[PDB]
Amino acid sequence: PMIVELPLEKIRRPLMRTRSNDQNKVKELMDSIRQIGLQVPIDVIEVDGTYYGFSGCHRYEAHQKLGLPTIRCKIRKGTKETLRHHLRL
Ligand SMILES: Nc1ncnc2c1ncn2[C@@H]1O[C@H](COP(=O)(O)OP(=O)(O)O)[C@@H](O)[C@H]1O
Repeated sequence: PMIVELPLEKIRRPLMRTRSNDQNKVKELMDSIRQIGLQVPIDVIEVDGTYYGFSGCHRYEAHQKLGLPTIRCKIRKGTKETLRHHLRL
C-alpha cells in the first residue's frame, strides 16, 4: 500500500447523506492540518477505476474547508463485495 495524494474531486463520498459532522472537530482538524499537515491518511477503496471513501469524514471536510486541492490516501484494491458491505443498511 503506497500513500498517494488524491484530489478531493475524485473520492466518491456515498455516505454524505449521514453527514452529522461536528464543526468543532472539523475546525480543530483544520487548524492542525494547516499547522503540521495531515498525519493519518484516509482509507480509499478503488473499484473499476473509481475511488470511494467511507472513513475520514472530518479530515475530508477539513481539507475541503481549508481550500486544499489534494489529500493523502492509503488506497486498497477493493472488490464489489467490500463496496457492497459498506453500502448495506
Ligand atoms: N494533522 C492531524 N492533526 C490532527 N489529527 C489528525 C491529523 N492527521 C490525521 N488525524 C486524525 O484525525 C482523527 C480525528 O478525526 P476523526 O473525527 O476521528 O476522523 P474521521 O474524519 O475519520 O471521523 C484522529 O484519528 C487523528 O489521528
